[PDB]
Amino acid sequence: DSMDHRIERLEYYIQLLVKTVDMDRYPFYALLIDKGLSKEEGEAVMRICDELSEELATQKAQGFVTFDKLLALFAGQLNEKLDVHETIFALYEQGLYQELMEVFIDIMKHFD
Amino acid sequence: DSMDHRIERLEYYIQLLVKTVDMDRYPFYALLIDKGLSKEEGEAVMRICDELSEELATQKAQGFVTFDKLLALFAGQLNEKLDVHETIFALYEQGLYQELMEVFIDIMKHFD
Amino acid sequence: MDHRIERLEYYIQLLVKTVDMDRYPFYALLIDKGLSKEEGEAVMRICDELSEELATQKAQGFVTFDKLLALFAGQLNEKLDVHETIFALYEQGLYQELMEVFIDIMKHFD
Ligand code: NA
Ligand code: NA
Ligand code: NA
Ligand SMILES: [Zn+2]
Ligand SMILES: [Zn+2]
Ligand SMILES: [Zn+2]
Repeated sequence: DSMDHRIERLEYYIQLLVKTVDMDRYPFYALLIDKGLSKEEGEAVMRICDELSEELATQKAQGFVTFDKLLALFAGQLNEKLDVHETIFALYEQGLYQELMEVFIDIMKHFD
Repeated sequence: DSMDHRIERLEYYIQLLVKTVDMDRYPFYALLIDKGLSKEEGEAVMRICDELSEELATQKAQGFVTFDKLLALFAGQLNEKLDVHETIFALYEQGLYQELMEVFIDIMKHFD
Repeated sequence: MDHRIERLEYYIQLLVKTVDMDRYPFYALLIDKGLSKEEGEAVMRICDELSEELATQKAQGFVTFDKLLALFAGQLNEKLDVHETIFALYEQGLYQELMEVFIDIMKHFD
């Protein structure tokens, strides 16, 4: 009964605390919480980044120098609660998947 | 059943995390959590600030230059769990309701 | 109700990763290792008592306190590493006197 009220308060406090996160350091984690992704969803985003980063390294080893298709695949599978640009810049700023993010930022720069 | 224990743990963790908040940037959010205010209570505080800020803007437009009574109204309706001085300084430091807070801080300097 | 709690547990896991480790490594440690409130409090109580024992022995003229670290390692929650906990407590500014004595002892024996 009141266990629900305890949980609501905790939910309110997380909403307050995420507002105190240094956005220059952990914007991606702030994004996950702010957009309400579950653990499964958050992990699914990372797996997409893992696989596309691994595909990028593989293609580079094979002599590929353009990887525009990787961004389209990313955009096509990324959780719809998230914005592509916003997620990429957040991952980038938090220091995650650097190689892949720099490639995505480069591609967006060419087409935006 | 055992859902109580997992919640108790989360409550402990929020208590630890609020202690890690940069008090020069988010003292007001820290105060809400530290004093145990519910979401409804936190929002009620913001609503008082909204209305007194709007009353202040309205009185300034009408030519008033003193607004001492706004602090008495604030102090009389502010949630009992909070200290007037502490709340005002917290709101001020976090950058919220600047106009109203500066007026409140001025009034307090004249009467404290 | 279970799913809401699970999400909060995930968010706490995310938030603890945003903690400034130069300022609150000990609190980050408690959360990261999953200690309950009672466990967290029990750690502080061990530090309280050994800090008090240290102040007491200093007053009596003792100048070596190696045994205090052994007592600490012997009672400290098994979920925590001794070195890691001491450095986290030290860096967060807690039990300064006791931690400096522990760090000194470790330097002599590590
Ligand atoms: Na799709
Ligand atoms: Na009243
Ligand atoms: Na033991
Ligand atoms: Zn893989
Ligand atoms: Zn209004
Ligand atoms: Zn004692």
